[PDB]
Amino acid sequence: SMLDDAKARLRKYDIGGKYSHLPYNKYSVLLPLVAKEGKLHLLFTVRSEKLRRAPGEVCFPGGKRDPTDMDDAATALREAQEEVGLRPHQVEVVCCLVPCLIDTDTLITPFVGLIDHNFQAQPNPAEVKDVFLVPLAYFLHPQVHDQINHIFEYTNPEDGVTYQIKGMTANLAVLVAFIILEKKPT
Ligand SMILES: Cc1ccc(Nc2ncnc3[nH]ncc23)cc1
Ligand SMILES: Cc1ccc(Nc2ncnc3[nH]ncc23)cc1
Ligand SMILES: Cc1ccc(Nc2ncnc3[nH]ncc23)cc1
Repeated sequence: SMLDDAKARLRKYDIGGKYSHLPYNKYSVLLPLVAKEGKLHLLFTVRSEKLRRAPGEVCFPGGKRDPTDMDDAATALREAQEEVGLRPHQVEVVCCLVPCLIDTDTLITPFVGLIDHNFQAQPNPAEVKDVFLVPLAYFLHPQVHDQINHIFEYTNPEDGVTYQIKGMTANLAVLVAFIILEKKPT
C-alpha cells in the first residue's frame, strides 16, 4: 500500500539515536504525514503573532526538550499535543532524520510521523494562528520566489489563501518528498 511503501522508504534514512547524546541546546520537530484523497500531505503551522521567536512564520510543530521528556521523540510528541491537539495514539513515529546544526550551540532533531485518518487539528491560539496541509508532490515542483534566498509560495485551492514556506522547514519538506516519491512507477 501507499502507507506501507512510505514507511519502508523512510526507514532507510533513519539515523536513530546516533547524535541524541551530544551536549547541545536540544529541540525536536514533528513532520506529520496525512493521507487524503489518495495522496500524502504534510501538515504545517502558522506561528501566532504574539510569540517572541518568529511570530507569523510557517513551521512544523516542535520546541525545546524539557526534563520530563524520556527521549527526543517524546519532545516532538509533547509539543505536537500542546500546539495542535495531536494525541500519541494518533501518531506512529517512523524515523529520525538528519539533525540540523544551528548557531554553533543548538541541534534540532526531525521526526517523521504517520497521522490517523480521523485526526482533526485543534489549534492552541496562544501558539498557533493557523494549520494547513500541502500535498507532498508539491515540493518536487514548487513555486519559487527569491527574497538571494529561496522562498516557496503555496496557494490552497479550497480558499485561495497563500502561504510562504522557507528555511529549515522548506529544506525538510523537500527532503521527505525526495525520500518517498523518487523513482516510482505511475
Ligand atoms: C521557524 C522557527 C521557529 C522558532 C525559532 N526560534 C528561534 N529563533 C532564533 N533564535 C532562537 N533562540 N531560541 C529559539 C530561537 C526560529 C524559527
Ligand atoms: C536557534 C534556534 C533554536 C530553536 C529553533 N526552533 C525551531 N526551529 C524551527 N522549527 C521549529 N518548530 N518548533 C520549534 C522550531 C530555531 C532556532
Ligand atoms: C495512528 C496511526 C497508527 C499507525 C499508522 N501506521 C500505519 N497504518 C497503516 N499502514 C501502515 N503501514 N506502515 C505503517 C502503517 C498510522 C497512524
